[PDB]
Amino acid sequence: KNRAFLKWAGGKYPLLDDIKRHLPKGECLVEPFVGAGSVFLNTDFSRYILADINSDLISLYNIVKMRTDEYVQAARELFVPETNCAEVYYQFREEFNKSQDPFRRAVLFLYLNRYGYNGLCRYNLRGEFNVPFGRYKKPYFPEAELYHFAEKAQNAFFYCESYADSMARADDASVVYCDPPYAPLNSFTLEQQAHLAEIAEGLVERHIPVLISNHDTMLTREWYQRAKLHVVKVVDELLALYKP
Amino acid sequence: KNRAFLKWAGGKYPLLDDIKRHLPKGECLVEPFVGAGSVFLNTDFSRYILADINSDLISLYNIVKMRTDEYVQAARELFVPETNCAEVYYQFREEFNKSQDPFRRAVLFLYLNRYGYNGLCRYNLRGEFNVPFGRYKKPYFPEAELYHFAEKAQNAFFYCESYADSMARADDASVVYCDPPYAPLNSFTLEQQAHLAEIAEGLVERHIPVLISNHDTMLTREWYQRAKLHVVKVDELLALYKP
Amino acid sequence: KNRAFLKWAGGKYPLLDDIKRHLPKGECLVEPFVGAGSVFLNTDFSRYILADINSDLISLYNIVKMRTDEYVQAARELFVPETNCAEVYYQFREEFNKSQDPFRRAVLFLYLNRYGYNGLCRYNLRGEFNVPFGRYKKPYFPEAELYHFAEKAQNAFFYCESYADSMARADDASVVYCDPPYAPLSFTLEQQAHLAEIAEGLVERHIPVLISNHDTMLTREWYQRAKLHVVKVKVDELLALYKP
Ligand SMILES: Nc1ncnc2c1ncn2[C@@H]1O[C@H](CSCC[C@H](N)C(=O)O)[C@@H](O)[C@H]1O
Ligand SMILES: Nc1ncnc2c1ncn2[C@@H]1O[C@H](CSCC[C@H](N)C(=O)O)[C@@H](O)[C@H]1O
Ligand SMILES: Nc1ncnc2c1ncn2[C@@H]1O[C@H](CSCC[C@H](N)C(=O)O)[C@@H](O)[C@H]1O
Repeated sequence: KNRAFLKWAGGKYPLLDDIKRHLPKGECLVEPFVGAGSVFLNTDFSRYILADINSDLISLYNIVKMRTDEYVQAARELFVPETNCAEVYYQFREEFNKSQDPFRRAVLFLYLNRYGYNGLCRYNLRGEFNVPFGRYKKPYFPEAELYHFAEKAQNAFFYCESYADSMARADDASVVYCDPPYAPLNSFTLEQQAHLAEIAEGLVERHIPVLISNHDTMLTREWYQRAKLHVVKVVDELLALYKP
Repeated sequence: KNRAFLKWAGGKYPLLDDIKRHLPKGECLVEPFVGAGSVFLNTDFSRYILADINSDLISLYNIVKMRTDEYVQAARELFVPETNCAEVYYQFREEFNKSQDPFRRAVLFLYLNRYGYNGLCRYNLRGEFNVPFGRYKKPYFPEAELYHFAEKAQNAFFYCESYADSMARADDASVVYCDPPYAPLNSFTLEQQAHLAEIAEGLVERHIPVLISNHDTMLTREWYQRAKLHVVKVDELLALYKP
Repeated sequence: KNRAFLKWAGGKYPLLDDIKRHLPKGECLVEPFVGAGSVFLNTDFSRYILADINSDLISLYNIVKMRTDEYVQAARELFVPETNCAEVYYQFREEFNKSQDPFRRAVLFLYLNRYGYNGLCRYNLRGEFNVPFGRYKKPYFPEAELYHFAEKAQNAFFYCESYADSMARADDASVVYCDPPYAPLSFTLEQQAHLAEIAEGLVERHIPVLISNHDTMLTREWYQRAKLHVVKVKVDELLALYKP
């Protein structure tokens, strides 16, 4: 099994097997909430459409696709012992928030993800990345995974848009996997969660298959009441499959 | 220990021994929050006055008291195995929300109680019953429990009304047992939690005993400060107002 | 190892070994958030400035310091078995709340602190003390501890004032220890950050400061200019040293 090069909350690595079991075949996989890309990186679709609301993420991805070697050589130079400290971290974090260059931004982004508190990605109300230092053993520079993602990106387009736009690019030959921010037990609202299910209803009536993952709750069974439901163990994870 | 025909969040099943230990005796038991009825179903008072804000609940109870066999027969049909899928569950939920007939509504309500997610009873802002499909393997039709509930209902009056009005019907022959929605750690507010205690204080002075049951917290010991308190095993508390 | 005569939420008795290890040396110790006084009672500074927002508390401490025998004598009357019941508890609480007499108030206040639900000190919107009866076995009367407190108070001033005013009293020969009300898992987030900003001002004038709090994202954020140490035992605690 291939690992993602970012640490990402909701990273769906711990349950590929369950997803792969239930995820139908097609020519093209559309992921409206790509995040770290673990589904993408452990399937064999002919092509991929991959999207996210997070503009820094998509921009990193385009860079990794188109400037692989340039990027990896630059990003390795921050994974040295001199940098594992609060003083350097806040220095890098301020550079990132002030920089207007996409490439240097993306070099810093990977450092921020591997050196900051729990690999979180967060922003204050001014749009500034605002995760503090994570105080870590020795962070792993993920070279192998970066090369694996670049190689694999040659069959993908990445877009920065909301789930309703990227789900509209799906067609007769596509499959759609949705992994939205989890339901509760700013950000992503209950209206959108219900909207997501509705869009999925539209796609299955057009013979496009859709699979959604989420927690198992009263609200998730309400929204996905038209899918086939599968419960999965670890609270409980739900998989909702709309097969035409 | 006799069981309730309804699954009901709350439900005093594992507290029964302690409640009965402290619950004084008399002609008549008033329960302003009857819910599923476990205290009713497990005591031997000569008479009961039973009340709840929930009018689907109370209307069901009046039907089970007045038209028992008719009710059992029509409810049992909803439990054949053809009804145990999502399409049917949603169709029945919709049928229930559109119906204006109390008797049909009471039949459908038992289905939804026993087929819906965790046995919840919840309504959206438009007033529609909104609990989703529970996907249980084989729900139990509670036929013995229904007949038991109806035999006992013959000495009971049921009212759909808020706690102050049901608590006013108590007299010197009554005992009053309160099982309000739990204190925390359009729902039932803190103003209402304190109002309940204050109504109790009034009753114990007219010589009518009251037992109230709740979580054990800083706020509940404050509200119930003028009662004898018993702790029980989050902890439970029983507030007893003895004349 | 000396105990505080008051039961006090977030009392620092369990954490003393960690605090002494990290707490620098000097002539004076300023506590902006003294509460029950554990650090005061278990250190050896030549003098002390001790402050809190709670005016019942500071008033009490001036009375224990200045009228010791008379206080211990009268407080003692209240710890008999006739007083360990609800009816009397509620009667005293009302007396406390109605009283205009600092001495009598200080006397009821210890009784309330020890017969009260969890040793809490809380007030309603009307400013009345509102903790209910705590149904305890038999409460310890804190005799020896009172005397230790008064003896040790001879080298202390007490002020009822907010943390920014007490911290302004520190000088070159001072060391500051802050134990603010805890961060989340009433003292506002803006106040939390202000405290760290004042600590930065102080370190810059060559005055050490040490802060105690939960280990969380926010505390790491606020204390980002301090050498951090993580303490074990329940959610995990942080100690933030600002050294010259
Ligand atoms: N309205 C929206 N439209 C598209 N993406 C959104 C969105 N709101 C939040 N997101 C994104 O949805 C993602 C959810 S986390 C998904 C993780 C992914 N399955 C993996 O394997 O790593 C986040 O990246 C977040 O940025
Ligand atoms: N204002 C009110 N007056 C009378 N009954 C009420 C009421 N509010 C709620 N109820 C009813 O009180 C009952 C609660 S029964 C269970 C109580 C339990 N301690 C818990 O919180 O889970 C239900 O029947 C509910 O419908
Ligand atoms: N704005 C403020 N300024 C100073 N003190 C404050 C404050 N707000 C709250 N406090 C106080 O800060 C205290 C935190 S508890 C401190 C406990 C103490 N370290 C011990 O060993 O017992 C509380 O007593 C509370 O009254």
